[PDB]
Amino acid sequence: SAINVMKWKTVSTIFLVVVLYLIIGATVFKALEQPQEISQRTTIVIQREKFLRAHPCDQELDELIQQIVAADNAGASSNQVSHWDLGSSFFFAGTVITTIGFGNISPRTEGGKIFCIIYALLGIPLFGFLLAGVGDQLGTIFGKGIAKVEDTFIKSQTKIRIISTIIFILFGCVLFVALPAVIFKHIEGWSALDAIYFVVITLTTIGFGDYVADFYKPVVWFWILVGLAYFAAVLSMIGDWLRVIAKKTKEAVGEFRAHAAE
Amino acid sequence: KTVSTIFLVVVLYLIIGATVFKALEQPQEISQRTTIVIQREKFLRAHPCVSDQELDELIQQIVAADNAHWDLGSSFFFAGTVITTIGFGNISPRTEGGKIFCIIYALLGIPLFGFLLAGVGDQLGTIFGKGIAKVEDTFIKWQTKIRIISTIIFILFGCVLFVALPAVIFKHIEGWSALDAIYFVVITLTTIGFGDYVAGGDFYKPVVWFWILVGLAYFAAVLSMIGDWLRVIAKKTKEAVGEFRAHAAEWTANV
Ligand SMILES: CCCCCCCCCCC
Ligand SMILES: CCCCCCCCCCC
Ligand SMILES: CCCCCCCC
Ligand SMILES: CCCCCCCC
Ligand SMILES: CCCCCCCC
Ligand SMILES: [K+]
Ligand SMILES: [K+]
Ligand SMILES: [K+]
Ligand SMILES: [K+]
Ligand SMILES: [K+]
Ligand SMILES: [K+]
Repeated sequence: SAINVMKWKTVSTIFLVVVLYLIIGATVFKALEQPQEISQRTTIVIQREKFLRAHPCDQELDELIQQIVAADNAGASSNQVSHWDLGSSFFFAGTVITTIGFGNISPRTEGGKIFCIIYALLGIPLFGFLLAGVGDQLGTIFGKGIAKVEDTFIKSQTKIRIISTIIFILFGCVLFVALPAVIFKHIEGWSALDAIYFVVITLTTIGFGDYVADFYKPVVWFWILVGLAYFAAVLSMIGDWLRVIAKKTKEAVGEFRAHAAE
Repeated sequence: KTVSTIFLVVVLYLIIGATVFKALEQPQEISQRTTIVIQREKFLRAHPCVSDQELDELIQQIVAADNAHWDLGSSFFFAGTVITTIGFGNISPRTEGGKIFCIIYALLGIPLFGFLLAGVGDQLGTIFGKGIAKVEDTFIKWQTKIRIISTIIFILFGCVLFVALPAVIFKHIEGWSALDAIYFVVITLTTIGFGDYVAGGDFYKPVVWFWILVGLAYFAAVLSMIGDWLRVIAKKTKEAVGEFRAHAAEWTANV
């Protein structure tokens, strides 16, 4: 089991890198959010006691808020709109098989949960075959257009790969990031950032849910379908970049430690 | 193409799924929402002063307080959700810089985490590789069919270690139900992560993330096996329709 140690060595080193990466990330987020956290939560204590002494008609303001936060975990106008309607249950399933899972709508029935479990364990693999085919299809659609555009530059075989990938990322980021984010900004009424924030969080299959988007809805899911293929390639390229940088900082430390002051 | 045929299958699968969910949830939806109109008027009637005009104001500000933790630890767990693409959403950035950082952090963290999980998976797959090699030879001197006893051992033990036991731990600790625990486990380790249940809602919180790390490797294999069985069944039903359509009409020749 020689290489098995040569592997465990290499997983452990990656482990500590990720732990570092998270610690670095952890520090940066709480440095960027905890100020806004306190400002928003002192201004909520202001609004509490502004509504208390302006209506002393009281432990039970609380027992309203508990019932409103109990109305949080399910979403004039005493008649509301339907979450689980003909359409939102389709989009819900779409989030389940794509592993996005925004959580804006989630099952509360015990049977719905059990169904959601079985639906995912079968839907996630099934969707993978679709996305794999959609990705393969799109990658070969590119393959034709890139083969056309490279021969017009073969005025070396090696540096034209780089112009190629830049064409790829540029176009894709126009088609799959810029344009649908603009459409969301103009429709969902988001900011220039919240749109691009939504696009990434969705197509990176993270899906927090803080932002979630009858011709509009289908184009969104189909966008998600093809965009997930796009970031699949994008994230895959970034993984290669990292391997390059990782094993070329590995040679650079081998440089230093052998030279180690001349 | 074969992609178009798969496309329509998924569409059909979603339509089937769509119908089943709204049949399972929209009843509870209305029951919960008529009993909220009851509670609204019950609080209007019963507080002549907290009148109609003093209530929606508040609810909008409370649902604006739904919009919103961030301590030494929760920001670590947040980053853990970002690189694992789980993203429960229970805590999400509100600063414009935090969002921009979250974007850059994910585009770099997601690939980085994949290498870890790939190594953790490879490591765990070879740890089983030893234990399974020892349990198969005891069934050989006793073979294409021993593969099947093997995978059943795999799924059983893994479901015990990675699903049953940590769900029980959550049920005692987070005070969940027998289902909500297993519901949480799947939704987390299938990297879906709705957020309706989160173990984060100091010995406990590290073991959870490390559990997630290794469990994600487990369902990675599980979902991968399920993909193969689908590929089998898809190809087995492809031959079966070729069976029917030729035999259908072996008969059609006879006139
Ligand atoms: C507490 C009961 C939980 C039942 C879960 C059954 C899951 C069946 C999975 C079939 C693929
Ligand atoms: C619930 C059992 C059926 C699972 C899906 C079957 C997929 C068949 C694919 C045909 C190409
Ligand atoms: C953010 C840089 C991490 C460097 C890790 C050091 C191990 C070579
Ligand atoms: C199992 C539900 C879908 C069945 C489709 C059969 C493939 C043509
Ligand atoms: C305004 C944000 C631009 C997107 C950041 C890209 C980081 C590589
Ligand atoms: K994934
Ligand atoms: K999610
Ligand atoms: K995910
Ligand atoms: K939320
Ligand atoms: K997710
Ligand atoms: K979520």
